[PDB]
Amino acid sequence: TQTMKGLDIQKVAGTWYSLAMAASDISLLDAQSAPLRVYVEELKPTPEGDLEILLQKWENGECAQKKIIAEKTKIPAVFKIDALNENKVLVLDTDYKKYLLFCMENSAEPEQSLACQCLVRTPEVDDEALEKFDKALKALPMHIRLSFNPTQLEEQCHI
Repeated sequence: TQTMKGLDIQKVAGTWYSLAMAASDISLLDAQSAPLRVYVEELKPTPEGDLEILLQKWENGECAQKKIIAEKTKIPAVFKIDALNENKVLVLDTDYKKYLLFCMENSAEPEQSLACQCLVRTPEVDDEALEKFDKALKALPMHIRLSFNPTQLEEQCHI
């Protein structure tokens, strides 16, 4: 468990770039159409305190815009993106203004499906953020890690 203490979810509002992403299984992130290959654009939290995510996911030969609600929980750094409320999104760490680390995990067999990202505010490769991402990662059963250059970060689906 790495989790962000004293997370003001309101301060994560706005634009983010999926600088890097890692997952427990290669097949979760290997191809463009892989199921956890998602690209965050914006985080819109509701006054309720729930969290709306605009993302892109490569879909029917097309980068597709998607909108998703992660529902809040008693834990402020932990949300539930609705399936059977099966998938938890945990915010591991953020400074609000440069980086944010999160992971998503399957409830049923956790290590079987776990993906995490290093989000940044700008399309620049932040060495500190990626350092922080790689040390949050040391402790986890990761088998695929991807990262993106500034050009790719300004393109839909990091293409």
